[PDB]
Amino acid sequence: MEMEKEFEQIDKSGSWAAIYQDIRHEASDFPSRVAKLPKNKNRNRYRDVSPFDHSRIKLHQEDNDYINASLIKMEEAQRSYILTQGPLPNTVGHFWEMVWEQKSRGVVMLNRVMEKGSLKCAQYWPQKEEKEMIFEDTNLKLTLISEDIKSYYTVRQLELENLTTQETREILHFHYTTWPDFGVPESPASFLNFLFKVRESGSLSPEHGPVVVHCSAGIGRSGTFCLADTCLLLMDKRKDPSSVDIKKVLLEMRKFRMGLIQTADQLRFSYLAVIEGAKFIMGD
Ligand SMILES: Cc1c(C(=O)O)oc2ccccc12
Ligand SMILES: Cc1c(C(=O)O)oc2ccccc12
Repeated sequence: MEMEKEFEQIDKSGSWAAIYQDIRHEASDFPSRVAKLPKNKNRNRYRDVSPFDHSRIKLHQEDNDYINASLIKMEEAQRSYILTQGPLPNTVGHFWEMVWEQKSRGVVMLNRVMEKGSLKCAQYWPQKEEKEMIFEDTNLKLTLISEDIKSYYTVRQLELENLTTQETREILHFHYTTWPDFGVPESPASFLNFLFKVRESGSLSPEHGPVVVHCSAGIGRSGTFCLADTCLLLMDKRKDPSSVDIKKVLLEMRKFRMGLIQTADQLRFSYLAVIEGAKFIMGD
């Protein structure tokens, strides 16, 4: 496997930091003027993480259409993803407005609500069946239907009701609960098992709106998830699977959201995940 030989060449040479800085240097720079308007300051978790204007998701409202969220559209793979920050106390209603308006079937969460002793996102879904949540600013109701807790992830069934029309939809919440507070997982086995559970649900399929994927900033862990999924899909579709270039796929994804893959360790982990996942793509 050429990809694995390259991995072995970068590992033996210890050049992960050098490869990663080359990506940072060649990455796209597009305007984010709407993100930086004074009216939007309390809609951004991090001053240095903003959606580009050309790819941002617009809310269907005349007052203020802004959310920190990007559409990643992968033309050859025929997959789309929405990558967004962890919701803030004043954007939980906007978050669920976006899921409703974009016709999404799945939400993929890659962080815990508290990590490193600090809050990384709002508690934006209900924890008990009999205590539903109402978002008065966007006119939505959200109810917990069922919860399935596993060793490495939790899957939840949620009911989202548009209180304006009384239409309801089932949303699937896929919560990866074991990413370590520091660094990356030692093995990609649990992360690949999780990716395959999201796929098997239909949440990534073209009959639905794009999956919504978040972590705290929506660029690091979130970037790893979409990069691994698109690379493995391209390996399945191409006559020459050996031709899939993870660095070129990452730079294509960075045309749509800044900063995807935050560290050289996240870049090495993405290679390991694709290399191990291919071995099943090889029919094994
Ligand atoms: C990358 C790759 C190679 C190779 O590098 O030779 O062979 C494959 C078979 C299936 C899926 C991916 C691959
Ligand atoms: C998803 C769901 C709902 C709902 O969305 O209200 O009600 C159920 C009953 C059994 C199994 C699944 C469901």
